Amino acid sequence: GLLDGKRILVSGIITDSSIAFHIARVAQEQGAQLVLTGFDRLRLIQRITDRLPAKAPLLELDVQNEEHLASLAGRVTEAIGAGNKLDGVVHSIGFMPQTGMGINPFFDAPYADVSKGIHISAYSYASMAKALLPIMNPGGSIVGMDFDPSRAMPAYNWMTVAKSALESVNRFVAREAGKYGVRSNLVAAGPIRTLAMSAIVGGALGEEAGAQIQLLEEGWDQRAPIGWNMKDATPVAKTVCALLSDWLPATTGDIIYADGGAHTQLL
Amino acid sequence: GLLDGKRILVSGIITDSSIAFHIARVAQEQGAQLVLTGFDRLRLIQRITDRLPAKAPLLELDVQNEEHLASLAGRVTEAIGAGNKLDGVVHSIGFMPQTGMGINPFFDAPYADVSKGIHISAYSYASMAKALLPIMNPGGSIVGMDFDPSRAMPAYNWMTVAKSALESVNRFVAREAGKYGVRSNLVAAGPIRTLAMSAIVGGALGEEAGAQIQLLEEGWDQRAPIGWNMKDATPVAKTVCALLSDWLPATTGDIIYADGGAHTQLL
Amino acid sequence: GLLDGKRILVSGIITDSSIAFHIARVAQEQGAQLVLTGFDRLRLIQRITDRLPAKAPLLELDVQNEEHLASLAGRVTEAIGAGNKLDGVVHSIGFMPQTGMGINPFFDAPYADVSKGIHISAYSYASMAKALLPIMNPGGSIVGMDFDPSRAMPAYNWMTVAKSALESVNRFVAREAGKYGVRSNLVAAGPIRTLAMSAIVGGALGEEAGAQIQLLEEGWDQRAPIGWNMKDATPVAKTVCALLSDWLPATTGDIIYADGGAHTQLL
Amino acid sequence: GLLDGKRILVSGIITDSSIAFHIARVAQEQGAQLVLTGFDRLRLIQRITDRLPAKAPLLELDVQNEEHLASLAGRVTEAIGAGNKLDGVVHSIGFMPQTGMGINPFFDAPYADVSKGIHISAYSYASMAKALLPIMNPGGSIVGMDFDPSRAMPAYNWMTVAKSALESVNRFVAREAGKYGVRSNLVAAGPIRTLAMSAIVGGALGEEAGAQIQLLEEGWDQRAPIGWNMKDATPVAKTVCALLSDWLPATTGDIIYADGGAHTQLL
Ligand SMILES: NC(=O)c1ccc[n+]([C@@H]2O[C@H](COP(=O)([O-])OP(=O)(O)OC[C@H]3O[C@@H](n4cnc5c(N)ncnc54)[C@H](O)[C@@H]3O)[C@@H](O)[C@H]2O)c1
Ligand SMILES: NC(=O)c1ccc[n+]([C@@H]2O[C@H](COP(=O)([O-])OP(=O)(O)OC[C@H]3O[C@@H](n4cnc5c(N)ncnc54)[C@H](O)[C@@H]3O)[C@@H](O)[C@H]2O)c1
Ligand SMILES: NC(=O)c1ccc[n+]([C@@H]2O[C@H](COP(=O)([O-])OP(=O)(O)OC[C@H]3O[C@@H](n4cnc5c(N)ncnc54)[C@H](O)[C@@H]3O)[C@@H](O)[C@H]2O)c1
Ligand SMILES: NC(=O)c1ccc[n+]([C@@H]2O[C@H](COP(=O)([O-])OP(=O)(O)OC[C@H]3O[C@@H](n4cnc5c(N)ncnc54)[C@H](O)[C@@H]3O)[C@@H](O)[C@H]2O)c1
Ligand SMILES: O=C(O)/C=C/c1cccc(C(F)(F)F)c1
Ligand SMILES: O=C(O)/C=C/c1cccc(C(F)(F)F)c1
Ligand SMILES: O=C(O)/C=C/c1cccc(C(F)(F)F)c1
Ligand SMILES: O=C(O)/C=C/c1cccc(C(F)(F)F)c1
Repeated sequence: GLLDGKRILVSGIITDSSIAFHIARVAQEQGAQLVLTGFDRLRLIQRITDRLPAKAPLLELDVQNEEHLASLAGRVTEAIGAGNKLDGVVHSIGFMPQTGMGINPFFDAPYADVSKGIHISAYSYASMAKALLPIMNPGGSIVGMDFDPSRAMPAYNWMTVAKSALESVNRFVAREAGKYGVRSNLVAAGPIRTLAMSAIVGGALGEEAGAQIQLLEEGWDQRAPIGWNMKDATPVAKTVCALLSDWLPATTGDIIYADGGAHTQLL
Repeated sequence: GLLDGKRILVSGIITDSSIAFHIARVAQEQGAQLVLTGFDRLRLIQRITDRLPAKAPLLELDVQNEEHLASLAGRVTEAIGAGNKLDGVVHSIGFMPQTGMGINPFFDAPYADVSKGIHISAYSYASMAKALLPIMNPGGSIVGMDFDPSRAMPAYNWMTVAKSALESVNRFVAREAGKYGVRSNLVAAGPIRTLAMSAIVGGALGEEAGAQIQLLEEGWDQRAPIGWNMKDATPVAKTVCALLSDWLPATTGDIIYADGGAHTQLL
Repeated sequence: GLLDGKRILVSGIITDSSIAFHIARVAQEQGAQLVLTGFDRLRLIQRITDRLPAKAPLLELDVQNEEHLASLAGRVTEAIGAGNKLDGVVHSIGFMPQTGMGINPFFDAPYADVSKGIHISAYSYASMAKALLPIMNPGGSIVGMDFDPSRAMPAYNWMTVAKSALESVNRFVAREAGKYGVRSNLVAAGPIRTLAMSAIVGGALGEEAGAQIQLLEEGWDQRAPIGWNMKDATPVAKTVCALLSDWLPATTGDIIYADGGAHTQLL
Repeated sequence: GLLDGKRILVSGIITDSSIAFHIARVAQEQGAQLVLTGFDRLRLIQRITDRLPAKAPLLELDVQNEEHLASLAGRVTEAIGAGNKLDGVVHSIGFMPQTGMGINPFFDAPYADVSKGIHISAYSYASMAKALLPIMNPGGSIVGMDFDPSRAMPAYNWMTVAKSALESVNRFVAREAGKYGVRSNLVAAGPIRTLAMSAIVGGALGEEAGAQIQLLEEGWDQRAPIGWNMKDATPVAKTVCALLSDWLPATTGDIIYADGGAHTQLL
């Protein structure tokens, strides 16, 4: 297995369509021993993760809760055993209030809403690294999930801004992680039909935002030289596992694009 | 004059070494009629701006104050006269609490501090555009001040993250401003010895942060094919005036580098 | 005038739809004294440039002719008078054999054809700088024409590769030009309906290449927050004049996008 | 093994310090069956590759020889057996005449020399893809070697321009390769002390070019958050193997940086 013997923490599972669910599945298929973290609905998350190939301890983590973060390392060590450390950390956490996405005009999002989204989607990447680097082995790897924000797009709005901040945060986390012999990188995925994404395309945030997202998705498969299947998160999961392995040992502070090549093509 | 007849709002003057002071001076030398905005110390700012070549009305603007923003357009129209609109807006506003810069470790900045810095340094670019676009003429231009955040650097820390967010915000403001026939762009300046910057180099945020900033400044002049004079903000001011003029009419959502060419060179 | 008193060489006029024709027109409107260079059809070019607002000497320059380049500085000094130097140089030269563009497959262009296109479109930017920098004044400016090659696109094919090379060449020319106090920059224009471009859209290089170019053009105006008029080269000409002026004095080795903002937007 | 059962062609071995030698070693350690290609000194190359963990057929390939390219697919199929196809292709080929590198001024390289370097270092990536894609399996992968050319640097000179062209070529090769279900990507390596590189640092291309290269190398390890060992090509080889594997299945037209993270950091 690509990850045989590695101990890896995976955040961000909420449904069976979560990108993190497929990261966890593939990592377990490749021999990794997982610790999972979940937010708010731990009963639901436990029922979801019961469908993974192997059992994994589930710990509560609200990345806005300073007490959850202060205790996280101790709770992880309790789960994997004293004297054992983590080899991998997966950040698959994102949120932006609906005022900062959708048909609500970009100018109408209040800063309280934007700040909450930047807290959860960008600052928390630094928060998790701060908490977990002291229990990470040399040669370890931290990976977060990104959506290419280098150009503006309709509807994504403030979530795009949060991803631009996350990319900048990743470059500073790499500086800190390097002192531990640990890499830090993001995977910029193409669009994936999660429950939330399908709801938006169905009009949950207004009709025009739904129409814009659908047009965005269609251009992606058209641009990608190898195509793009928004219903299949497995290529994204494999790319995360690649970064968690020892096979990209000189890459850090960086972004790997698991997007079909779409960002390399204009039309 | 390059800006003859144009009515331009300039934020961000606090001392005579403020980049915005030199923007205002050059704009007035080029025939623009200015409205100035200042934060908190309006008595001091008035005394400072008395040294500009021409008198200009000064309005109070704390970009974190929703009431200041809601009234800003009316106060500007009162200053320039009913029936007159703005042709230009200059955002020269930035702040990050010292916990997010300097020798305080990157991981030790609390999110309340980071959020305040992102509010003032990035979100407020959208806030000012929201307030002023309804009183801007077609062909108008909004310009904000940037510091290239595409790579991490020592000490800048969370302020770098805020600039990454600002660049993303600028691309969305351009979408909105375009409906008004208005351009939105940033000027990414090289380092300029403002009062705050000189204090940091003198050790105000710790000795190692001061040493890192000084090394950063020295490499800049070395890399710049035409050199870089951190004691001279006039080239930055002229570049802002270029974007405020009619001579870059097909550039928007973009970044112009007034940095000596340093960002185009590795060594 | 923006360029009053400046002596500026402009290459690349071949028809009245040439981007360089509009650069020359606007520069003369702004008070510049021009020297023109033309390739192969000097009788035709003279008849074309007779329609410019002011007379200008026309010199023959085939950038593949080492003898033309070796004599160019002397012929320019003879035209503007001994003791006078150039303040500006405009490179508006590009060519790629049809085997390297159009419906002919990317893999089918022979290297002899590609090499000729890279010679004319990229290496010659260095060739002209080598020839003219010794007769350029401090504070001078060299500008070349670019088409954003950061992503692949249909039909442009090897010409895209040549533009990627040109952008790299520009960064090295800036290093050399800086020793003379001269800036070097490119303007990346949106698509402009020159005679050659209209012929391609009409099917001169095959129907599918024509269809691809037309779709490329349409997406450009759609993406540009301020729109894009491919029939109007005047915004591109003004941006070149901006770089030729003294109003971007700290920008070199760089690229200014005169494209409506289209490259800052995904959809 | 990461590459068990895969049939992979590796070009570019000339000494035991060649990056391609270490690519081949690691690929064989990971179970790949190799076909090697060599240029000009096949007796020497055979003696060198005798030290690889497994025997591999060696075929002559001068990428400037149209007859070598026209026959290459048939010679590969003869080596791996009829009915078998390649799963991987490694382009590790580069050359620029000394007039285009070193202390010889950038402006003094004749175009004949530059054109030869661009032929070997950039066009040949398309040439090899044209030759080998018809005998490549779906899910296959083409990888070429890159050195980040996004900023100019001393001494690299025209070789930097060639790498900028190669990056553009890679994006078009991905378009073609996608029709075969094949990915195309580059690995941008940090500096590696090959025989040629050590000779340049020793002054083979002039003293100042040697001094500039040494300073470039030292800044690299300083910038890299995980450090950079120019004497160890193994991290670069592993990254190439990662791209040759099935673990980056949604990445194409792209660049993976195996450089210690140095390109993500300013100082
Ligand atoms: N779906 C896409 O198209 C796409 C593309 C690229 C990147 N991404 C990114 O991938 C990440 C995962 O998102 P997803 O698509 O799988 O959707 P998701 O809804 O399945 O996952 C979001 C996760 O964030 C977690 N979360 C929210 N608030 C939290 C908090 N306070 N503390 C801890 N966790 C919290 C959710 O509980 C949930 O598990 C996100 O960063 C997302 O931006 C998604
Ligand atoms: N000095 C440099 O080296 C440099 C380089 C590039 C960009 N910049 C940017 O240029 C901008 C101007 O900074 P400066 O260098 O001239 O320093 P400065 O201190 O002179 O200007 C900062 C300005 O921000 C204003 N400000 C702070 N909080 C505010 C608030 N709540 N509301 C309104 N205004 C507020 C200050 O009052 C002050 O006028 C900043 O965005 C800065 O990041 C500076
Ligand atoms: N038209 C567009 O859409 C567009 C967009 C961006 C950039 N550009 C660039 O702008 C430049 C000008 O092109 P244009 O669009 O105006 O088309 P054009 O055909 O009008 O200009 C091309 C010029 O190149 C010159 N030229 C060709 N071979 C030459 C040689 N051996 N020596 C000297 N000159 C030679 C032609 O004679 C001609 O004057 C080109 O670099 C082009 O790539 C064009
Ligand atoms: N050494 C570094 O620091 C470094 C860094 C990044 C990338 N690279 C790239 O890695 C690649 C491999 O270079 P290297 O460092 O290992 O040096 P090298 O000298 O070992 O390899 C160069 C190879 O190019 C081959 N070659 C030259 N002309 C050829 C031709 N006409 N046909 C076929 N092959 C030809 C040589 O025979 C030789 O095998 C190059 O593309 C190089 O630019 C090197
Ligand atoms: O980060 C996230 O959770 C969302 C990612 C995403 C998914 C589908 C479409 C888009 C769009 F905005 F590009 F349309 C974005
Ligand atoms: O945005 C600001 O106000 C500060 C900009 C700045 C000034 C001098 C040095 C640096 C450094 F961080 F690069 F060193 C940054
Ligand atoms: O450089 C040139 O002369 C051509 C530029 C150009 C003009 C119109 C369309 C396109 C396209 F390839 F994007 F379609 C390119
Ligand atoms: O591509 C190549 O073969 C050379 C790559 C290389 C190796 C060492 C140093 C440098 C420098 F130019 F950055 F110094 C480049």
